[PDB]
Amino acid sequence: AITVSIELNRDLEIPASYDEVFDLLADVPKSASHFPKVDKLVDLGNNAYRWEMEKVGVDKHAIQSVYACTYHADKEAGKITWSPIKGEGNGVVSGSWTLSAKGDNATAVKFQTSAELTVPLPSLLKLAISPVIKHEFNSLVDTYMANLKKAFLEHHHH
Amino acid sequence: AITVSIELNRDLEIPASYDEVFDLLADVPKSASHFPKVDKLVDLGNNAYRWEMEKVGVDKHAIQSVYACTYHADKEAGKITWSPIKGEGNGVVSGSWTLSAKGDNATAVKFQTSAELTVPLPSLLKLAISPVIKHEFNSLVDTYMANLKKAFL
Repeated sequence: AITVSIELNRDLEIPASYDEVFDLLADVPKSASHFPKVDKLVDLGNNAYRWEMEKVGVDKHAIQSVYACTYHADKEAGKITWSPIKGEGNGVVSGSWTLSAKGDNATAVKFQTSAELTVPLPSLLKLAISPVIKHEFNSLVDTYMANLKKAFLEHHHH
Repeated sequence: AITVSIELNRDLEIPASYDEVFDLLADVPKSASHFPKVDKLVDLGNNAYRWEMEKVGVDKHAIQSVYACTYHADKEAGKITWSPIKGEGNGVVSGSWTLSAKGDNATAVKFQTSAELTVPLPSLLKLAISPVIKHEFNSLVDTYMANLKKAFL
C-alpha cells in the first residue's frame, strides 16, 4: 500500500589497503556483519543472498523489509555490483561499491544503492510516511559506512 | 504504537432557538447523524454510546478509531458533556457543548473535545504521523460543525 523509492550515494576513505578493503566488501556475509539491524542473511549459493531486516514492530501491524540480490565482484576493475532477484520479498534492491587505492594503506570507496521498498501501510499516509522511511534508510547506511570505516582497527574485520 | 493527543475548541452561532439547538445536540443519535465517516454508533444504554469510525486502510494493517463516551445533559445550565468509558476501543475522548441564548431565535455554541488516540503504527512514525491524525480529526470536526449549522435550516 506504500512504495518508497530510494537512490543514494556515499563517499568515504577506509584506512586499509586496497586488497583488504576489496576482500571484505566482496565477502557479503562478512560485510553484512557491519550492517545494522539485519535479522537474517540467507546464503542462497551462487553469489545470491536474501536479506531479512529486523521487523517493526507489533504483531499483525508489524512490517519487515525482505529482499534478495545477486552479487558480482571484479577485483581488477575495482567494482562490486548487486542486482535484484525478481519476485522475492517486498524490496527491489541494486547497488555497487567502486574502490581504488589511495596509497598503500587506504582505499577510496564509493557506495551506491537504489531501492524500492513496498510496505503494507495506508496509502492515505504515503506523503507523510515515505520521508521517514527514507530518512531511516539513510541513517542505517550512514551507520554501515561508519562501521566499515572502523573494521580494520582491528585484527578481525567482521 | 503511537498515541496522538488532541485538544480543540470551536465557536459557532446557530440561527435557531435555544430549545431547538440544545435538543438536537443533546440527542446523540440525531446529532451523530451529522458527523462524517461514522461506521457505527452503538447504544450502550444509560446515555452511553460507542463510536466506530470508518477504517483506514486495508486488511490486517488497517487502523480504525473506536471510542465510547457517557453523555450528560443539563439544559438548565446550558451544558452537555461526555466522559470516556475506560477500556473501550483505542481512543479516550471527553468533551462538551456549552450553549447560551443570543435572543429568542439565535444560540451561541461552544464545542470542546479532548481526545487521546492510540493507533497501531510503528512508533518510528510518531513525529510525522501525529500532525496528520490531528489534521484529519480537525477536518472531521469542521465538517461536523458545518453539517449541524446546515441541519438547522
